[PDB]
Amino acid sequence: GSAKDVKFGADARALMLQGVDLLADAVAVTMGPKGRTVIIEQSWGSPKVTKDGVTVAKSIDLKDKYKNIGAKLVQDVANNTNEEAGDGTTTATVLARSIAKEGFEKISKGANPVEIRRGVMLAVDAVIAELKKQSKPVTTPEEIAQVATISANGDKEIGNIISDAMKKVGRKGVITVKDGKTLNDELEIIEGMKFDRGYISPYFINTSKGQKCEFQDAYVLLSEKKISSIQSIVPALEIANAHRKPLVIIAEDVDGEALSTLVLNRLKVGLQVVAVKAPGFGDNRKNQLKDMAIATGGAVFGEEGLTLNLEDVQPHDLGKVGEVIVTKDDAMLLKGKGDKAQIEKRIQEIIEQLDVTTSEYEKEKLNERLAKLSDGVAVLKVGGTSDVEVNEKKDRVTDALNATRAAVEEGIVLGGGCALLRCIPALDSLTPANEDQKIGIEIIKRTLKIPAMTIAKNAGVEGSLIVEKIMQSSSEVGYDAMAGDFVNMVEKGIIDPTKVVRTALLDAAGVASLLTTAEVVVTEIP
Amino acid sequence: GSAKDVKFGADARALMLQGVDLLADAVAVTMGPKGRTVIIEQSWGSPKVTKDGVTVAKSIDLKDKYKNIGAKLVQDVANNTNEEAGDGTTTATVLARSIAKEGFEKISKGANPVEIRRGVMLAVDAVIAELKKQSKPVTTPEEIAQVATISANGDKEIGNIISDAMKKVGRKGVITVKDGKTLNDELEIIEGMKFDRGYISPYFINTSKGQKCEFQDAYVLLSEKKISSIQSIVPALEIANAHRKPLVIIAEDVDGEALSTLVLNRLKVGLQVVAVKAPGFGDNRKNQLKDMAIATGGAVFGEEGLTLNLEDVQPHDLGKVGEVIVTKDDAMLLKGKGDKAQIEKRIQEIIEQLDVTTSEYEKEKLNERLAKLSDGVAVLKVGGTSDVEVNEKKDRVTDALNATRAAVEEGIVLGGGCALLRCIPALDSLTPANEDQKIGIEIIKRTLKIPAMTIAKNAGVEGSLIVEKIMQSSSEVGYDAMAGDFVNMVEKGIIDPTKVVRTALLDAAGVASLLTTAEVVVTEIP
Amino acid sequence: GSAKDVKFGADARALMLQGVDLLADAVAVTMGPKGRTVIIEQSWGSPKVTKDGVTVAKSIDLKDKYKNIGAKLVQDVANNTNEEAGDGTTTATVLARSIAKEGFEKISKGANPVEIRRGVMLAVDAVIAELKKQSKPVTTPEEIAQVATISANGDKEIGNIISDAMKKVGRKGVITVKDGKTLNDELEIIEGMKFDRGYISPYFINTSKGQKCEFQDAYVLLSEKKISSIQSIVPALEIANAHRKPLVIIAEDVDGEALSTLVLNRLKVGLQVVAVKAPGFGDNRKNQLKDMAIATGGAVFGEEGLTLNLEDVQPHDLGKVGEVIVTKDDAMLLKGKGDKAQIEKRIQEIIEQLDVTTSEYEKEKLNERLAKLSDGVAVLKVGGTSDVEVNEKKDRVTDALNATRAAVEEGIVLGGGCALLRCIPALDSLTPANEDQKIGIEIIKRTLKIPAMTIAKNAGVEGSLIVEKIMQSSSEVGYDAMAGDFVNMVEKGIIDPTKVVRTALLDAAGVASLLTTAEVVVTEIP
Ligand SMILES: Nc1ncnc2c1ncn2[C@@H]1O[C@H](COP(=O)(O)OP(=O)(O)O)[C@@H](O)[C@H]1O
Ligand SMILES: Nc1ncnc2c1ncn2[C@@H]1O[C@H](COP(=O)(O)OP(=O)(O)O)[C@@H](O)[C@H]1O
Ligand SMILES: Nc1ncnc2c1ncn2[C@@H]1O[C@H](COP(=O)(O)OP(=O)(O)O)[C@@H](O)[C@H]1O
Ligand SMILES: [Mg+2]
Ligand SMILES: [Mg+2]
Ligand SMILES: [Mg+2]
Repeated sequence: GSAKDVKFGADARALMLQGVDLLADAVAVTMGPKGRTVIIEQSWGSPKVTKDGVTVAKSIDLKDKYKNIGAKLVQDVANNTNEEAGDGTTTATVLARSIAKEGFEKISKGANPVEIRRGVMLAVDAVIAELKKQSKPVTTPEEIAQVATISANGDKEIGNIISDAMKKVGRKGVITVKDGKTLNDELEIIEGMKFDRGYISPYFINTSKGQKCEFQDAYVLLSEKKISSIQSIVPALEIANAHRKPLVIIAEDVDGEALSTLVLNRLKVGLQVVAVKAPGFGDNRKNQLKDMAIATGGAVFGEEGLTLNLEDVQPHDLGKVGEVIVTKDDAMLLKGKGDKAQIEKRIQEIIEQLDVTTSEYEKEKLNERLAKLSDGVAVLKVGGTSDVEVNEKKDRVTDALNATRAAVEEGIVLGGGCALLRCIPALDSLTPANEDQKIGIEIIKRTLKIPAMTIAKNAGVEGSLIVEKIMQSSSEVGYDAMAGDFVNMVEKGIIDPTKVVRTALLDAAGVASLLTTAEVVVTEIP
Repeated sequence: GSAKDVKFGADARALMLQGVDLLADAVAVTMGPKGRTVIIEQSWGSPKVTKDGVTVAKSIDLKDKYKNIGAKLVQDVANNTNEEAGDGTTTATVLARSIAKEGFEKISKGANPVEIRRGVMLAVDAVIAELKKQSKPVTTPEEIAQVATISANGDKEIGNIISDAMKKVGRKGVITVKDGKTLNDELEIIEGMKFDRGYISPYFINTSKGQKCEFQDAYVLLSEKKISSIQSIVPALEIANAHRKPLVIIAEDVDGEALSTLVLNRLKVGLQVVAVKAPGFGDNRKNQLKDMAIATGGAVFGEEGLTLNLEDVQPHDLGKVGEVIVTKDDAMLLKGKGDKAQIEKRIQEIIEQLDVTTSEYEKEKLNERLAKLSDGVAVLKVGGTSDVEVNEKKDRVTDALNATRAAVEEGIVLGGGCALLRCIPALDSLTPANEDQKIGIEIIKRTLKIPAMTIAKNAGVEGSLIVEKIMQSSSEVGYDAMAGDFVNMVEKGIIDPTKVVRTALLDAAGVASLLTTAEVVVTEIP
Repeated sequence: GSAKDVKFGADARALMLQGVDLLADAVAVTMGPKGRTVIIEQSWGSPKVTKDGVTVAKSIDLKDKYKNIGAKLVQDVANNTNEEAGDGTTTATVLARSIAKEGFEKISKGANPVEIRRGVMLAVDAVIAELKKQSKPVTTPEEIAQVATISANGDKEIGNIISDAMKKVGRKGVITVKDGKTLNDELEIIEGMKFDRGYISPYFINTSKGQKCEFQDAYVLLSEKKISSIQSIVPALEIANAHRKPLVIIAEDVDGEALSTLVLNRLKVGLQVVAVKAPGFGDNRKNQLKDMAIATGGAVFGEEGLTLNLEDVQPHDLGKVGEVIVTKDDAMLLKGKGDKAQIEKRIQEIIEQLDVTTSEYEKEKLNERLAKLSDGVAVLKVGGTSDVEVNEKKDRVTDALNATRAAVEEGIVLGGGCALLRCIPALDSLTPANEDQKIGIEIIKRTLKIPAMTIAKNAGVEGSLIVEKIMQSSSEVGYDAMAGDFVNMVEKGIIDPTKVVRTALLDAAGVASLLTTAEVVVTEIP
């Protein structure tokens, strides 16, 4: 209904590129360990002085509609990189601006956007392949500490606490980060579990910050079979309502009818309940549900042998947990105080079954169940002096933990933009179909130098000469910005996960192609 | 009572054509499988990046009143093409603009708009005749999948689910699409019925999105005869009100008084009851109501042998259904739970009557009742992560259903704009009355290369040479845009319903004539 | 969401420097004993005539965003100097402007900001080393009076009261400053204690002026162990809310659970409670809690001998104090009227144990234990003629207290600006790495005479010749400005703590580097 202003072709692409140029100029100065300083004017108090690319990026909002939406496009892409891999906002932004500007200048000469995009994406796939083949896995906790410290903007405390948590629980363990009311960060191992199923309907989310649902002292309903009837879930809801506690139900599949009833009941004020799918696809589902029932304390409803009907639900027949955190893909049941003697008996039964037989596939499940029932949940409470400080530190710790998980899962590569510099040689092997694909290959190859050049420039040195030396030098040493010398990157501690570099290059190429190939831009009149 | 600005003749037609030019220029870049990108500025969040022409068209609102109303004219015509055949908004828009601009240029030279319109519609009707001539009837489910997948803008999931639904239920079966709470689309066959009658009065509509009326757990009053007395419908409404369920009545004809009473009680807060014309007119009217009474459950009021008066209405004699969704022309009664033993007995009676005699006109009715009581209603539940996403997905799959129906109702025809490229030869057999009808026929034959040229242009190639090759080549191969090569069109699966092309050409010609012949344009003073 | 203006490099640093120049010019005139006069327009009464630089600084807000944020940066840095040392807002401001202007003029010639900052930091470190090298401690109450009078801008009465309070209590004793209704400042010694542990959660703060929590007639709960259960803190809270009196609890560590419960109880209107950590690291903690229990009157809950479970708390079993002041690192319990006979018995026991054996590390602790109970809190009640001039005078007395504590903590140096003048020979021994670090050394050595020059200029004389005479003169005399002659600076009275000079130089150098090395400045559009 609102009157629009419509711009076509390069007329709109130029303005969008101006917006992305302002964004990338603002966020480029903050890149590296020697990142420059940005002062953001606060409308209520003292100005905010930061060297963080995420804050600088989320800070700017342009007045021009076209510039603002180009900046918003690149900015949301960088946010996606940050939220997916824990790092890469500034790198994705500088790569995106490089690719977009080079593509715009090549297209304005009269080239084909589609062929250039094809060449750019073939180059990107080659680079990602080489960067994956050059990755190395983490083998020692010191590498975990290095990765966490780099991902936390050089914060040694965050790296140390994350490495300690991964030492206590495991590299593939369960670590969570909540707020703390004290003045120093504290590491706590508490009893809890986490399994690879998320909420069926995204309508129970209590918290909009991280697409989570947080509950305190929530009842656990277990039903290994489908809900028999409405008169079988209604008594459980009545019991939960009368017992002043929320409900967390886990079953096979609650999609069509009971899910609709729960969603419509969610609209009621004061009614809280979530649904999660059962963890496994066979005997693992049954034994994991038995483990959860033992750890929570209660009874299992719907068993083939016991034939316990959901209609005859009792307060003592449901599980109990302290804190519930359910996400889109994973669900966390925290502080489940069940029968300790029963938990010990179940542990004894599991360890007795461990030394019975091995099949190379079910023994992995048995070891996993032992780990879930034995290894606690690492909680990293974040302390500070005010709400803003605890929030910012919580975000930094969460992002560092995400980047550490990414390093564990895939591996690590040389930091400081050196990983993308060792990916240049493989662009010689590939051959383009036409001249525009070769133009895209050139665009990408003059782009992998941008992160290292930016980091060196922020260090104060003339980054062109440094990257020339880096390319001339061997494949194990690179340029350090803290010390200002070419050092062996791998053991100096300057390493980042393969995932962040992959995601940054992919996101940058995607948004740059979108910026250089968008034909019509529709904006509301100012 | 508000001051108007009035413009006359070409002075207003020029401005309206400027508006339609901006609309068609913005929506023309998103045409084909290779369609360019429109960045639509959202006022509250990130910009909306889309390649879908219906969204681009919905986005555009001009500031100039005359340009805006020209854009709105072509926009609503394209919307009617969409809502009538589920596909053809961008083609209708580009042909609209082509014909309108060509006729405007031929009329500014001093031609007669009436003679040009006559020639244009002569040409259009010839093209529609040849396009009916070249249609082919779908004969295999893979063609249904191809049609659904094209009509869904290349979504393979929509094509696959629609083909599975039309394999489970049938090509001319009952398929409905409803929202869903889960994260994936699930196909479900649910017991229901649908007949070819719609609500009598368009005042009971609960849903404004689609001229529909949705109910849950509704009563079904049946009276094969007419309502004898008002004291014969007041007790039924009293029972409905006291039994907390919305009545749904089906009589012969309710127009004069009972319908007026129902409409005046509709304005009461919380009163819900709809009337539906009796389904049949002969013996089918006599037996389909028995079928519905057996399905829902209860008794039939007004029989010629049972004399069951409507005054003695009882809660055990009315029908029951789960969902009632009635449209202007058709009505669906979903989840009618009745005596399954009675339904089995009715099916046994029908299959016994099947092998009794054959009349070549009543066997069809027998098999139709067999299918209505046997083939369940396919419901395609649509799930996602946000109300806007589930609404977009619902609209896309609904349009794909409409286009598949349009394909299985009249046939298919070569896609990619080649359908309108093999209708050009027909324009040489006709002969105009005067020179201006020849002018209009030239306009139309020039307009018939515009869809193929637009698709090729969006693919990155020079569409004129491609359409020259298509007209020089044989009558079975056309130009692909995903693979960028001349390929036999029918085998790969580039086919669209002949109805969408027919409707697009008719709609485009109508709005173009209305734009090049309107003489006075009255607009509110800004 | 707010649109921003983003400025880069010198095109922003220049405007920020203009802001800091306006701020420093306005606050520089008020520097010294002979400080000039500033009239500040009061928008409700008569203008405010002041010679005090903190009011002038806090009085200045520029209309331009970039200038205002440069001014605000230097303002907050000067405020930090004033709030962590009690004196040095104007000296820090003038040094900061000097360093920033000189760095800006050297960088605009083409220098490297990183290297200039490195030279500046090495120069500042050398200067601070020599400042620590030339500091002398306080040896008589006369010097306490001198430093208090200088830190109160010449007020002989503030110096006198602070010196008398330090004579009565001690140079390392508890002195506090509250408001009062009389017309003349009065000194009172009252019973109370203070220990080096502050609050655990910064959410109980009733006072927002000085991050304090102020209570009147508050109950004291003691527990030298972890809270047994919620079923033992609930009765405590019930007792506290039944006897119409707040609670002050001291424990071992209340961070995770009970702290969260006290914070959520802090969110209800009518509930007040604070928590403090245990005072000691061993036997000192136990005996200090014993002393506090005797001084407050009641019982100790949680001993290994008495085993007084926290589930049997009674009103006679809790301690009582008059006024409670809790800060971030310190806690004060004031007017705790316990059993005077029990306090005398405790004092007799302590003085009897003070003659058994000494160990050179626990006799000190015994002295401290006796002093906590024996030395009374010195409260300096401030009063006058209205509400605003009691806040003003209380701020002045508090800042003078802070500077006297800084003097009795590290030492004193030659006032007037000669302290920074005697540190000039330091900068002749250090050697720079390159020419830009020599530029930084020159900047700092030229900056080291700005305060003396400013004080002399405000006196009425050409300060360049005065500082030349001071540098040519012996290392014990310097220019007086209340007399106008070069006098022996040490026995005349003109001395300031080394901590104010050190903090001012650090703060000036830090904000000046920030100002001359900030690359991007983001402000909202006006
Ligand atoms: N000591 C160091 N020397 C060189 N490069 C470093 C050093 N520490 C971190 N880096 C590099 O800094 C880059 C990330 O920093 P920054 O740009 O602030 O964050 P982001 O990952 O959001 O872009 C990484 O590429 C990393 O390799
Ligand atoms: N692979 C393909 N090659 C060539 N044309 C295609 C292909 N897929 C779809 N098309 C054509 O695209 C046209 C429809 O696309 P589009 O313009 O987005 O929708 P609309 O039907 O609303 O105009 C149809 O004419 C169809 O024939
Ligand atoms: N009689 C005096 N002669 C010379 N200098 C003095 C005298 N009294 C105070 N000063 C100097 O004045 C300076 C502090 O005054 P002022 O600038 O008003 O406060 P601030 O410490 O906030 O800058 C100190 O450096 C001190 O040495
Ligand atoms: Mg980072
Ligand atoms: Mg389509
Ligand atoms: Mg002072």
